[PDB]
Amino acid sequence: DDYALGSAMSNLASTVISSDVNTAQFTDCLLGGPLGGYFADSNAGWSNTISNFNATNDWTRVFLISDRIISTLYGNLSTVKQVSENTNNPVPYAIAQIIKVAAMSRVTDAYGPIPYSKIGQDGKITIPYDTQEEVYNAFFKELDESIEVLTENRNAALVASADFVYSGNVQKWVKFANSLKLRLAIRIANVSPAKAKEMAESAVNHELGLIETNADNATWKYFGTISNPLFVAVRYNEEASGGDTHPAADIICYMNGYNDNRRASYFEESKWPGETYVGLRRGINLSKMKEYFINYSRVKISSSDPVLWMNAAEVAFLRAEATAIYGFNMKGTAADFYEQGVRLSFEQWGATGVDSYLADESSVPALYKDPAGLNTYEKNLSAITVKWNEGASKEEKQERIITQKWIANWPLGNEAWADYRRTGYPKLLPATSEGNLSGGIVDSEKGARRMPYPSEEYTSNTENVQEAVNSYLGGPDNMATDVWWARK
Amino acid sequence: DLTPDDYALGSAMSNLASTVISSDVNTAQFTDCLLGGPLGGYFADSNAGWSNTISNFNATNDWTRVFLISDRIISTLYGNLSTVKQVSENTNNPVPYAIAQIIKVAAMSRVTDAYGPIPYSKIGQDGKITIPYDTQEEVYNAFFKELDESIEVLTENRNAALVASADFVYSGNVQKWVKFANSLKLRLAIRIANVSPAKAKEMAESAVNHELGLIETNADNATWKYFGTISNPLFVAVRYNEEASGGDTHPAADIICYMNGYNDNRRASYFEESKWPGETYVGLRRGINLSKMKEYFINYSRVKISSSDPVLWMNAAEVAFLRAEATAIYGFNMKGTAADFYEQGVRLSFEQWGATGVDSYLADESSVPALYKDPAGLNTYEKNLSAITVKWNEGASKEEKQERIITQKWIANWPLGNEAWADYRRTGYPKLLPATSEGNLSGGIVDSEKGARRMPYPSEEYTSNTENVQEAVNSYLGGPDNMATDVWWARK
Ligand SMILES: [Zn+2]
Ligand SMILES: [Zn+2]
Ligand SMILES: [Zn+2]
Ligand SMILES: [Zn+2]
Ligand SMILES: [Zn+2]
Ligand SMILES: [Zn+2]
Repeated sequence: DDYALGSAMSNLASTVISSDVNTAQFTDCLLGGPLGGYFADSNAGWSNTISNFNATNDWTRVFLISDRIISTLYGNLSTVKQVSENTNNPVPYAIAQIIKVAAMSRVTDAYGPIPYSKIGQDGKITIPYDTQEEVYNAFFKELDESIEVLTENRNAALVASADFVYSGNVQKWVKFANSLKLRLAIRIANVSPAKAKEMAESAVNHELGLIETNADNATWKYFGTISNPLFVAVRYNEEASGGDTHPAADIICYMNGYNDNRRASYFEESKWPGETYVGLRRGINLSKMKEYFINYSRVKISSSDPVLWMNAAEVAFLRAEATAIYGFNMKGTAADFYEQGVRLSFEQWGATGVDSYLADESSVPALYKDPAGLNTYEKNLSAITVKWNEGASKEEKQERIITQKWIANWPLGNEAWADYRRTGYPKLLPATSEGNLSGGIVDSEKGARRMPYPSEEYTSNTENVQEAVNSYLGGPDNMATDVWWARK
Repeated sequence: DLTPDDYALGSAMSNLASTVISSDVNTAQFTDCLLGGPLGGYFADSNAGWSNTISNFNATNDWTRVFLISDRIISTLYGNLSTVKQVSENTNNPVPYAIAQIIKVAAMSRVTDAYGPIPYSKIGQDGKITIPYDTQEEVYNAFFKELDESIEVLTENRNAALVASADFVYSGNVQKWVKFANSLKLRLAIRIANVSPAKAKEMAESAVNHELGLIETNADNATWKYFGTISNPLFVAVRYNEEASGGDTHPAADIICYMNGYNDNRRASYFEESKWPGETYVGLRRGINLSKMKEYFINYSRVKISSSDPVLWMNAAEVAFLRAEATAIYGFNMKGTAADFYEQGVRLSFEQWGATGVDSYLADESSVPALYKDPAGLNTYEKNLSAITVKWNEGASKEEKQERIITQKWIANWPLGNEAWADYRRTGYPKLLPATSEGNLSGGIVDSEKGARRMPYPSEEYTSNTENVQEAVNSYLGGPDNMATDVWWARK
């Protein structure tokens, strides 16, 4: 029962989704959530937001600049490394490296090229950037090292107090490492198919497997005495608006159309007459909605809830896409993996009626008729249905997999955003004409493709950030330019 | 445009399927109601008029010979294999024969598992067994070779299909057939894991490495969906003489004792309620004095079954439990963990039968199998059954882990008596009740605590194939031709 390792491990865990409310608000409530189609901003006082594409630097820089992310990560990695090397015990540092990848994947996925390999002990980013490809190559190398070490020490354990993800269970850490490896492999499957295949198939071939049961979901079980940060953030200003962040129209439209029994687990009911679940539209004129925010459905969440990093459902949907779209050898069939993912999701949230849900070949995502009468979407959403069809086209299979993966990944907005950019699925609603404050830079139908680099970097690391933009980014440093694995 | 081989194929494929568990009521009664069921701990005989049975260990030859002698099994199998082979070879389409060979292994594994050494490799086109026997080891080696051929061919042709009418197991879905072949390969690998560990490892690990995987979902369970117009044969057999006895076969005390003790929500799917006051589920004891029970059979719980039900060959739950044992007991590389596989098997089973409350069930570390207090007051078991509990314990001993896996696999394999019987003989689990003193009519040959270890060879073979069956007994069996001698994979 050591404070120093314990404190370090928790610090590392916090660099994924921070326990600091305002940091988590920025990374996941105001950025990930809306860009991934789960959340919608709901504070009339915000004249500049990420969702409206006119965000100021203090909103966009957080992943790359916040002390609670990179500086904290590398400072604490160094501590755990010392402990491992000075107690001749490689387990703690191997687990720390897995958390490193979980944290920094979100960072590169937000900006594209980033400092990574050249970040020294001190955690400073005043050094040359890596290409996003080099970053991903290092991720794979790092995960493989951790997997090898932990598998050699599969019967070892961390103390429970040093691990509120898995209570020091080394085998679950290996499963998460293989699972994360599969996520990142599929991430690069369009741009780097041979590498993706090798990493995807390697993950599934490992003797300890992936996250296959909800009992092994990667969630940070840190809260109860300390409040869940997402809880506090989305509940801010509750009395006036119902909350600073509401569930998005998109997710609720899909789930309403499918009569999805998971809705009761995701959302609180709206105050709009006749409509149990109503989401708030993203990329809208916020000032006009001041008086109406409070009527929409809200995020169902408790101050003691764990924070999700990755679930068993996603792993099934990854294997489904790996086989069906990319032709990788996943030791199974797409039809099985798709249904297993949906079943795992229903079970995760305690919803019943999955059989009828999986048999539904006629229900489609619902229209968005705005009960406030301000942001009604005049067109139809996708006609993609639930029931697996083996004879369907590749495009339909991919839309089917990603749509269900997306629903099942509530509320992992950053992951949903990455999948939306890689695949184009699910078919998210566009920003409105008034809500797109990009001055023409952002296409309302495509949304934000990345965050711009921090102004701090142009000031203090000028030559290096300019190299990244001129040599690695393949476009201007704005929200319209796609990242490497998303380039079409 | 339809040709003779289109028609020949449909009839042939259904014929082959019927050689696993027959659609003929009396054949199925013998193979699975009177033999498999009781010996596996699922079923119990319940006809006061039967003075000679397999469960009492004094069965006559007409009961014991059926697997090896019945025309509805071997003769039908090899006759129809020959037909499908011709179709494949003369239409340049290897899919039908590859599927047929999988069914062959499903059918004949039950036969060798019943007797030990059997005729196999030397059975010619005509389906006659008047030839030299194979050792059980040679039979299993051939099974693996045959499954591997089928898997290779079907995987090369994974997007091909049989017509639906030629396949009431999988409706011609080639990939499901591969999954069943890999699954059957894993079953047979684990079967031989005590006696042939190196071979078992190779076959088990090979099965799970295959690109199309195993049976993982209940939608892909191997069941023969042949009934509805034709009555399920198990339904008819267990319901025989219903008005007097409630049925010729009742659920066994063993299975109900375990499930009652665990408050198992699958009971409502397995059994009909008893007529005994205060006891919803009560099983009938196996290996008892039947004449004394004449007036009481009707009060026990019954097999819950319908005339249109498919007949089960293998389910997704078993595959999970096989992988659980492969990793935990035998140290094979199953690309996962025993804890996961055990829970997945139990979840698949609950889902298969529409039962809820699996989370609470899997969290139960205190409930134990119940005692057997016979409400008739004749065959009460005075001792305690095993104290094995449900909840997975990673720190438990190997022996406890194996008992835990096999016990849940066994419950989940209702009513695959022949498979349960094989697992009981290989592992000693679950801890089945012994025959009673009065119920053991073996004249001392069968140990009441161990039960029947095999069927004796047919008398027909001593008459018409004397030299060959004598060779099997003297050279291959390693013991006398009776119910006490263990088969090769069960030898300690
Ligand atoms: Zn470079
Ligand atoms: Zn399937
Ligand atoms: Zn034809
Ligand atoms: Zn005959
Ligand atoms: Zn699996
Ligand atoms: Zn697990």
